[PDB]
Amino acid sequence: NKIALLHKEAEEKRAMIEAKRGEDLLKAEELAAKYRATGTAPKKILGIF
Repeated sequence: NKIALLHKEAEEKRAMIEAKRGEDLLKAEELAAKYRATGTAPKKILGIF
């Protein structure tokens, strides 16, 4: 049924968003890696800067 297909389309969007988020989280993992190994300004304190 099409609505279910579109509900799926919506959830594929979700999964696409969560793909971004899963990467964004990994970008924040990178941030965690960069910020941990600062080698930079306060770019690591209590958030990001």
